[PDB]
Amino acid sequence: DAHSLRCNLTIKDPTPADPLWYEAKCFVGEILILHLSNINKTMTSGDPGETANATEVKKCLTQPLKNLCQKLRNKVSNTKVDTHKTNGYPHLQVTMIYPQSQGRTPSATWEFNISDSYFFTFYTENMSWRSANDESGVIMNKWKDDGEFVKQLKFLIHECSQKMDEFLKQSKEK
Repeated sequence: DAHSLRCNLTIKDPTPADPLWYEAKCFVGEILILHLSNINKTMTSGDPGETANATEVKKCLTQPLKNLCQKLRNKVSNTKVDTHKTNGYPHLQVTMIYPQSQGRTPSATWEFNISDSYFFTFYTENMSWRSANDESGVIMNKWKDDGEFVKQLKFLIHECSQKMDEFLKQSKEK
């Protein structure tokens, strides 16, 4: 039994109606860790905010994640779909699921959801891709063919591997 550290990236198009062009949240069960976006600063607490190992994982993930959203914001605008554009238009949904590795070499699964229409996944374990159908596998093959973008996916994991494992051990344990 357990939990995995789950991060959720949301890349949309700006819109002075909803400017935020990217947002990410990583939780382990219910415990929030990270919450980024392109908006602004403050820093609020209600009781949590620290749990020391979270500030550790928080520090590790922040940039690699930020660069990923940056990557994906272009990866998506560059992409052709079936929908009619107005001034851009895509809506991406990414979800990395990192389970506790006691298990051999740290692995995660990155899930992509484009416009709620296209779905495909990346498995860090055996460096593989799966698509929901051939309509989705089309985009997938364009993306998987992007070396830097794939690297970012594996490296994000290789990098914050240990710190996420440590946070997972201490987590859900008081």
